[PDB]
Formats: sequence, structure tokens, C-alpha cells
Amino acid sequence: SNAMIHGIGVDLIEIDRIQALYSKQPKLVERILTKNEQHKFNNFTHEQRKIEFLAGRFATKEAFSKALGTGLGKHVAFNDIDCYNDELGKPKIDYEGFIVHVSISHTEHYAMSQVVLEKSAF
Amino acid sequence: NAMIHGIGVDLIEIDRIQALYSKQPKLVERILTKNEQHKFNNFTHEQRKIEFLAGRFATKEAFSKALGTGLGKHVAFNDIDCYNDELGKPKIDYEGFIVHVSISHTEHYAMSQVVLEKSAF
Amino acid sequence: SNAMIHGIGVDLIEIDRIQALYSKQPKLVERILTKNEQHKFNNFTHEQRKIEFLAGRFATKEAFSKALGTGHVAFNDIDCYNDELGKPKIDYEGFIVHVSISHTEHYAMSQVVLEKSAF
Ligand SMILES: [Cl-]
Ligand SMILES: [Cl-]
Ligand SMILES: [Cl-]
Ligand SMILES: [Cl-]
Ligand SMILES: [Cl-]
Ligand SMILES: [Cl-]
Ligand SMILES: [Cl-]
Ligand SMILES: [Cl-]
Ligand SMILES: [Cl-]
Ligand SMILES: [Cl-]
Ligand SMILES: [Cl-]
Ligand SMILES: [Cl-]
Ligand code: NI
Repeated sequence: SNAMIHGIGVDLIEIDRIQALYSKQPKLVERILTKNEQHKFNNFTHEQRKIEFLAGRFATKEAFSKALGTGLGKHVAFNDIDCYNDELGKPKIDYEGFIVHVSISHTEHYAMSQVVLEKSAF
Repeated sequence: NAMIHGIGVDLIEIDRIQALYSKQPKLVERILTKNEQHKFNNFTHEQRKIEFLAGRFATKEAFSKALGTGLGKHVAFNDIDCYNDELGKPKIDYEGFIVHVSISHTEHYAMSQVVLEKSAF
Repeated sequence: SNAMIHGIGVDLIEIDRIQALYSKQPKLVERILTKNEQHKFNNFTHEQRKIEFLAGRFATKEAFSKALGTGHVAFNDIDCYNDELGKPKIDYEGFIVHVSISHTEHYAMSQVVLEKSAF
């Protein structure tokens, strides 16, 4: 085999900023979500969970876009990046041609995500 | 044919660890291996103690996430021995893999990242 | 055979500390930023952007240094530049360097992964 790292991305998001944005323009904020992510979001009852979810998605989607690079990836629509967790709780994103590695974390005030994209060299 | 087995990241609020340690010091110290406990027991400043604990929480959590095993295999925090190379670069050994670790902290936050790489052999 | 990871590094910086650095000791900037980075820093007209830039670069150099390990590089010899899409980049003989930077109002962070060169 001939694996190689294509690119990496990291993003840190201040949860309070996302709280403010969501209170002001909830529908505009929700446009970053895919249909699957929207379905999940619509089942939440509590605002704290809603904001954590959104903040985490902002962070992951940005980290992924940065890792991909290319004009194509820099300009990927956030609502076309479907983030999910596997049956073991590992965050994932499917993207043809790459093995996408993701990791997430959050605290009360911050959400952070990192992405590493690997590729076969040929 | 991946070269990377998994990655993990964790961010920890130091103040939360301060609170936890003040309330349940013994429970908190149980996250440490015997080797880590030996290091901890030599510290004389509280600030260093809390930073050490916060950094270990972050690193152990990042490592756990990089494993990608969910609730499928039980790994105790006191079975993840974070140590230093002779210059202080953080390390963790995990048979079958090459483990890469990096740690950073500020006054209020500790973070850690772990990458588990596939071994050639 | 697969490429190999030489090392990884991460760094988190509180922007207020960097604000204090610049205000109290602007000439320290010369020991941190490369000539190319200094050219960019000197052209900012908005102080908030200027401090964010410096914080991000400081974080990047610390992350790079951690990734390289010591088995030695001056901060003002580690040039992080950006490509035509904005992506931060560092060129360093013997390695493929991967870099990512992120900022919030109060924090800057950077991560670096050094991969071993072959082809
Ligand atoms: Cl933010
Ligand atoms: Cl709206
Ligand atoms: Cl909920
Ligand atoms: Cl979720
Ligand atoms: Cl926390
Ligand atoms: Cl106790
Ligand atoms: Cl001490
Ligand atoms: Cl800091
Ligand atoms: Cl400006
Ligand atoms: Cl340039
Ligand atoms: Cl970036
Ligand atoms: Cl950013
Ligand atoms: Ni594996």
C-alpha cells in the first residue's frame, strides 16, 4: 500500500457566539445542516443541546473544508457535509476518494473538531 | 490500507478539574496510573497539580477517542500510562500501533491530540 | 509502503497575552515572525486583525516545534505563508508539513503534522 496524508483541518468555536446567532436567526443557522442532521436536530427539546449540536457541526464542517482544501472543497456547501457518529460513537464524514478521520470535543463554552484526510498515493 | 487507525482530540476546562479535585480528590487521582501517581505525589504547587490532572484527563480522553472502540472494549483511565520522553515530549505506548501525542495548555484550558498510526509490521 | 508520520503538534494561545506582548514589547515581534510575516503584520491597519495574526503565527511556530521534536529551529525562520485560497503553509526540507489554524475572539490555535518525504 501507498497511503499518504492529503490535508488536515482544525476549528474552534465559541458556543456563546452560536447561542447568540441562533437566538437571532434560527432558520439561517439551521441551513448548515443536511437532511439527516436536520432530522436529528428536530428531535431535541433543550436549547443547550441544540446549541452544542450546532456549534459542533460548525466546527466539524469548517475543519473538513479546510482539510480538503482545493477550490472545490473550500466552496463545498455545509449542507452537503453529512456528519454522523458510527455505532461506537466515532464521528465520521463520507467523502469519495479519501479516508476521513474526525475527532470532536466540547466544553461548556467551546466546541473543537479536527479532521485528517488520507489518500492512496496512486 | 489506511495509515491512520484513529485520531482524537480533547479540550478540558481547568476550573472544572479544580472543582472536581477539591470535592473528590481520591476519585480524581484514580485516573492516574501508579507511574503517574508517583509524579503527582512529588508536586508541591497546587497550580501544577491541577494542570497535571487536567492534562492527563485531556490526553486519556483523546487517546480513548482515537481507539474508536466505543463501549465495546473496556479501558480504564488508570490503564493509560502517559509518560515523557527524556526531554518531556508526551508519549503513550499501545501495542500494535505508533502513538503520536501533543499537549497544550493555557491558564483556563488544557488540550490534547492523539493520532494512532498503523505499524508497518 | 505507507508514508510515515514524523510528529504532531498542537498549541492553544490566549489572544490577550499576545495583545500584551505587542503593546509592551513590539520589538519581540522580530524574534518571532519571519521577514515575510513581518511584512504582512506591518501592513495591517486594524489592531484586532494584527493581534489575531500574531497569535496564530505564534501558535503555529510552537506547534511546529513540538511536531519536529529535538532529536533546532528559530521561530523567525519558520515562515507560515498562505496559498491563493487562504490555506496556511510551511515548507521545510525533508518533510511534508500540514498546518491548520483557527481563531475565536479570545483564543488562537494551530495544529501541525509532519510527514516524512519520499515521493
Ligand atoms: Cl467562534
Ligand atoms: Cl431565521
Ligand atoms: Cl434535548
Ligand atoms: Cl450528535
Ligand atoms: Cl471540561
Ligand atoms: Cl474522594
Ligand atoms: Cl510542583
Ligand atoms: Cl496562552
Ligand atoms: Cl487590517
Ligand atoms: Cl507570501
Ligand atoms: Cl487552516
Ligand atoms: Cl478560524
Ligand atoms: Ni486499525
